Amino acid sequence: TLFRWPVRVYYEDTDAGGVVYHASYVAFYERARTEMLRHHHFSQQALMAERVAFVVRKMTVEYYAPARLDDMLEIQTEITSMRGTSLVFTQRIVNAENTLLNEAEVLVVCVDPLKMKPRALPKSIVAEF
Amino acid sequence: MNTTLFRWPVRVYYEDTDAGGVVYHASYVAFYERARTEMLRHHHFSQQALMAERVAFVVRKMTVEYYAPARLDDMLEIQTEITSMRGTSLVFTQRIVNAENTLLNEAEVLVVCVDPLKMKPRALPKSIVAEFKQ
Amino acid sequence: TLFRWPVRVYYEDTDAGGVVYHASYVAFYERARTEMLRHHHFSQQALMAERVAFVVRKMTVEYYAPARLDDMLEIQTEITSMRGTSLVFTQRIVNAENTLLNEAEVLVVCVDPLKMKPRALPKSIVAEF
Amino acid sequence: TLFRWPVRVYYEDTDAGGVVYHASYVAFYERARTEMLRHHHFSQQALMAERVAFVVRKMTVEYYAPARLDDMLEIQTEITSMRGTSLVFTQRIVNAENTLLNEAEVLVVCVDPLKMKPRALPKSIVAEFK
Ligand SMILES: CC(C)(COP(=O)(O)OP(=O)(O)OC[C@H]1O[C@@H](n2cnc3c(N)ncnc32)[C@H](O)[C@@H]1OP(=O)(O)O)[C@@H](O)C(=O)NCCC(=O)NCCS
Ligand SMILES: CC(C)(COP(=O)(O)OP(=O)(O)OC[C@H]1O[C@@H](n2cnc3c(N)ncnc32)[C@H](O)[C@@H]1OP(=O)(O)O)[C@@H](O)C(=O)NCCC(=O)NCCS
Repeated sequence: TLFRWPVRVYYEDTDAGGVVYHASYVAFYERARTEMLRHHHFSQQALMAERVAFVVRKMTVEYYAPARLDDMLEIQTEITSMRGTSLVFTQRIVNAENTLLNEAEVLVVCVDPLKMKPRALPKSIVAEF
Repeated sequence: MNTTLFRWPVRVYYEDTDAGGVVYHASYVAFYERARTEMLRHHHFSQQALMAERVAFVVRKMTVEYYAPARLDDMLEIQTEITSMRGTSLVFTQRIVNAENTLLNEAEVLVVCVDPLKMKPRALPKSIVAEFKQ
Repeated sequence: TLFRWPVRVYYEDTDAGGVVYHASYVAFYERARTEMLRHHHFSQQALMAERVAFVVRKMTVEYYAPARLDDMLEIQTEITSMRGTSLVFTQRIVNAENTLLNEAEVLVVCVDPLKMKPRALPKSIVAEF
Repeated sequence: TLFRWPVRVYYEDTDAGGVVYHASYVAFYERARTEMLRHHHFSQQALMAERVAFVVRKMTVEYYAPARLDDMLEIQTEITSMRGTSLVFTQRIVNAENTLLNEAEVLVVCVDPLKMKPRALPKSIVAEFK
């Protein structure tokens, strides 16, 4: 199921190349994942107060086309695969003209911070997705 | 393909950390960018200068594999090789190790040479090809 | 007239202390100024074609209380001063409980982005302010 | 005593205007303070042993001239004042030609990471600096 999250491009996100810095896309993707979780009632640091957190294990990003200042982007997020301790988010970004700017596949592993050891996924999250 | 490994040190500062107590995963991406830039600089090329010559380098595809976390005040070494080279693009193989030489993570980066103000692929400058010819 | 802009704290804005990095606040302030100008139909990628920009000349931030991950903040922004070439933004950040986290006074100069020289303010900006 | 710290400008620090994003300077200044303390063996490790953290109370930055991609800058840092639970950093940034790009005055409060209330400056710190 698809979750959509709007993102405005600000000066902070751009570089001297006249486009969005390639790492800023990575941050945009994280917000989208965060907001999708929130859409299913989750708060990631009150959730780390119960010592459960999410870390990125692997990420593959393809940049097809650039975003620019004040572009209103849409980040699209899906959970495509689920295992015992990890999640696979399939994500993509489009602009106002529905041009496909880029897309990412993010392997996220459920850990808990003070150990950051792979912990089994919370039972509630399994029920949701 | 000039195989020689280029090494670049990076100190982890507060700005690179998150509430999790480790380095933010996008900061690794910037660290990789810095090392590629320094590798180019070591071979006598400035991207600021190349910009006005209508030459820029943009990331087309990037794969990052996070094995182990970096923390505040760690002194890291970014390692950078060019493994593939084509007309308008080339492939970087990079990885990050800490002081104990623990492999923190590694990346493969596809960089494309473009004309920044029209954002279309262009042949790598001959002098850059010359430096990484072999 | 006061202008309000909501901002969500994400992982990207936090540091190892578990609170928002103080430079992230600076970025938040910039967003609000941009959105404030936008609200008066003053977009800045549109005007860079027009070779006109707003660069920060002086910024003073005073910090009182911290913000944490997933906090929904509010940036309050008002223009308090104006001269032929410059203008002053008075800004502050509060949290959901209306606690004052910090405040900033930002001096901004209108310049040409080519040689970066001080130009006089567009008579339309001084009009709607 | 003046402490110098080099900082290279990268793409990450720049914006679409072709110059360094004004917030990137704030981070540069912190690195320099961090490195200044490190020079006197006051590493984060040393601070945690004192259970001491440093937070910014007030900061005034003055932007005079822009830095650009590939500029090698120098951050110049000095402690100009020290009081009970705080101390004032005076910082400047110059380029390779020693042109003054911008400067900052940073009031830093000595806090306690438990809680972050004012804590008296460590004896070693007040003795290390004058
Ligand atoms: C690098 C770049 C110029 C390569 O141009 P290219 O020769 O068209 O390369 P590709 O064909 O492999 O691009 C893949 C697809 O994106 C399309 N594309 C390229 N530039 C585009 C643009 N400006 N707008 C919309 N689509 C674009 C391509 O047509 C292609 O379509 P298809 O595979 O579905 O048929 C282009 O992909 C690009 O601008 N990527 C974004 C770079 C970036 O911003 N990186 C982050 C900052 S470093
Ligand atoms: C996510 C993580 C807990 C995976 O758990 P895992 O049990 O090690 O599972 P994996 O099989 O994927 O391990 C991958 C490799 O990383 C190594 N590794 C994991 N944690 C390590 C550590 N703390 N120190 C050194 N190596 C470590 C593993 O040994 C493994 O290498 P190997 O083939 O020699 O065994 C761990 O790899 C990790 O912490 N990665 C970094 C996460 C991160 O910092 N992301 C950025 C912030 S979100």
